[PDB]
Order: sequence, then C-alpha cells, then structure tokens
Amino acid sequence: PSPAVVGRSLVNSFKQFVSHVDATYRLVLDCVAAVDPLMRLYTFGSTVVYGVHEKGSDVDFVVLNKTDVEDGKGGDAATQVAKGLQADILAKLARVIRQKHLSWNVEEVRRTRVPVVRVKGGGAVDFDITAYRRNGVRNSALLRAYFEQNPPCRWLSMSIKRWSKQTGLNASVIGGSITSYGFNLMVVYYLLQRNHLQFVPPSTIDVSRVEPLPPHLPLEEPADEGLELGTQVLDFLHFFLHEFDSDKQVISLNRPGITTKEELDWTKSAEDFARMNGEKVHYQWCIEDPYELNLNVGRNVTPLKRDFLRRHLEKARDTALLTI
Ligand SMILES: O=c1ccn([C@@H]2O[C@H](COP(=O)(O)OP(=O)(O)OP(=O)(O)O)[C@@H](O)[C@H]2O)c(=O)[nH]1
Ligand SMILES: O=c1ccn([C@@H]2O[C@H](COP(=O)(O)O)[C@@H](O)[C@H]2O)c(=O)[nH]1
Ligand SMILES: [Mg+2]
Ligand SMILES: [Mg+2]
Repeated sequence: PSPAVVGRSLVNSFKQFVSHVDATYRLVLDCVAAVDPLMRLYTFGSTVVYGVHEKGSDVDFVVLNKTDVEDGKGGDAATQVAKGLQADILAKLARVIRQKHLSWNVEEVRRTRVPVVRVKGGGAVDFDITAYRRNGVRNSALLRAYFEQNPPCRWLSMSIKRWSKQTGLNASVIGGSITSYGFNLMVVYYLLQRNHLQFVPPSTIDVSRVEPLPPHLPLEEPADEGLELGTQVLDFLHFFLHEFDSDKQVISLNRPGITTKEELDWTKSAEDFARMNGEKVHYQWCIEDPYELNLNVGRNVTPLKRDFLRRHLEKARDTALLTI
C-alpha cells in the first residue's frame, strides 16, 4: 500500500477504541492499607505511559515505602534478598486480596526475575502488583515524558503494540519474544533517531516527583485521516529492516545517537558467559534497559525469533500492520 492507504485502514481499525482507574487504585489501596497503612501504591505501565486506559490492557501497580519514594533515583537491587523481601510482602497482600475478594483469582507468580502477584477479577478487571521497585515507575514516567513531547505518537505506539500481540511477537503470546515495554523502547528509539522527540536523560526521572496516579492525557484522533500515522509506520518498519543494524547496534535510550554492542560487551563471547533466570541471554536483538544494570530487553530473541521479527516487519508493510 502507501502512507495514505495505511493511515486510513489504521484510523479505521481503531474507531471503536475512541468510544475510571481511580476506583481500582482505590480498591487496591484498601488491601495495602490492611497489610501496612504506611505503604504507598504507585501506578505504572501503559496507563501511565499513554495517559489512557485501553481494553485488553491490565493495570500495573507497585507498593513502595516512604523511603523508597524519597530515594527517588536509587536502583533496584537484583539480589536474592531483595527478591525475598518483595515476595514476603506480596504473599501477605495476596492473602489479603483473596480474603477481601473471593471471586478474584490471585496468583502469586514465581517464574520471574521480578516477583509479581497477578489478579483477575473476571470483570476484565486485571492488574499486576510488584513490591519495592522504582524502575517500573521510573521507565514509565520516562516513556510518559517522551509521549507528552509529541502526544500523537501514542498512536504509532498503540498500533505497534496491538500488531505485536496479533503477530505472535509480543512476550504475552506463546512463542513471543519482546514485551510490550520492549516495543515502546523501539518506538521511542526510532522517533529519537528521526527527530520527532528530544532526548531526555533517564537519570532526570526522579520517583520522588512522579505522581502515584498521574493525570489522564486526552488522546485525540489523527486529524489528517491518518497520513502522519501511516507514513510513520511505513518508516518505523523501514527503520528496523533497512537502517537499524541488529548485528552491531543496540536500541538504547541511555545516550542520544548510536550505541554499539562492542561498547557494552554484548557479544558472542558474552552470550557464553551470560545467563539470566538460570538460562541463556541472547544478544541478537539488543534493547538496553534505561535503568537495570546490563539488562538486554530482547534477551529472548533467539536467532530464530530474529527471523520471525524480520519476517513480520516485511508482511506488516503490505498488510498495514495486519489491518488490510
Ligand atoms: O521487561 C520489562 C517488562 C515490563 N516492565 C515494566 O512493566 C510495565 C508494563 O509492562 P507491559 O510489558 O505489560 O506493557 P504495557 O502495560 O505498556 O502494555 P500492555 O502489554 O499491558 O498492554 C512497563 O512499562 C515497565 O515499567 C519492565 O520494566 N521491564
Ligand atoms: O522489570 C520488570 C519486569 C516485570 N514487571 C512486572 O511484572 C509483570 C510481568 O513481567 P514480564 O513477565 O512481562 O517480564 C509486568 O506486567 C510488570 O507489572 C516489572 O515491574 N518490572
Ligand atoms: Mg501492563
Ligand atoms: Mg505485562
């Protein structure tokens, strides 16, 4: 197709999306007050990034203490004790949520690097609780900060996210490699390279100044019937197929300009020594975490999943990201 055609099939595909989180936030703070009344609740993830709440999206919360919040720029420990601490306080809160809401499924998730409690209410009321981590709110505010720069870019984002679940690329789907977060990191990196955004050093995001529940950010329709959205997609996909060099480069918001794998020691050699969650890390598709230490966000992109990613980045160019 063409920028225009793509733009219209996309605005068309979102048209019933354009047709209240405080209540959940409140519901949840109930259970935290019960565990410890001095304990803060922070919202993060797409709600906070986009300033809007989508259907098919959950809500991400983290429970923090006063001093975790005042240490607004501290890192998150990746020690075993940190993980012990976080699991101890999320077991109690889970116990409390179950004990206040019998219909709800409260699953204490332990597969992960980051201990999380997963809650389904049935009423498509969904959410994840984590404890004692700042990086979650820090990177969402960092991505929020950027999206406020150029608010219509949220459409490029939402368009990429939805397609990634649909393609089976998103970490939410079996066989998926990159989280929704990882994809936002690409959207932004791309827009940076192309000058639609101004660089914001990650270290200026100060948790002691973020809002626990930030204000809504009106999402408005593309007022050119999609031409800007359409030409950005066609270009985003061109950027990742023909401009970004996955063998020598790292998608990163840590520096403006290029970051190489060489300078990070994200190399073949590294892979042999590397391990994350009692398992291999891959350095095929490299996405540098703004805040975590030496964490590649596409560590699951096996040499084969890098095939599918290229495979899909090409089909998406002729299917308007699966809409026509
Ligand atoms: O590898 C990860 C994944 C997630 N996160 C933290 O979790 C937040 C939400 O993680 P999600 O990947 O669930 O993304 P999302 O909420 O933007 O979109 P949906 O797929 O839910 O519609 C992210 O924005 C980030 O703060 C990480 O820090 N690292
Ligand atoms: O670095 C991370 C990774 C995960 N999570 C939380 O745990 C859930 C599952 O993580 P993942 O399995 O998508 O990596 C996410 O929705 C999010 O709330 C984080 O806060 N930080
Ligand atoms: Mg989420
Ligand atoms: Mg998630």
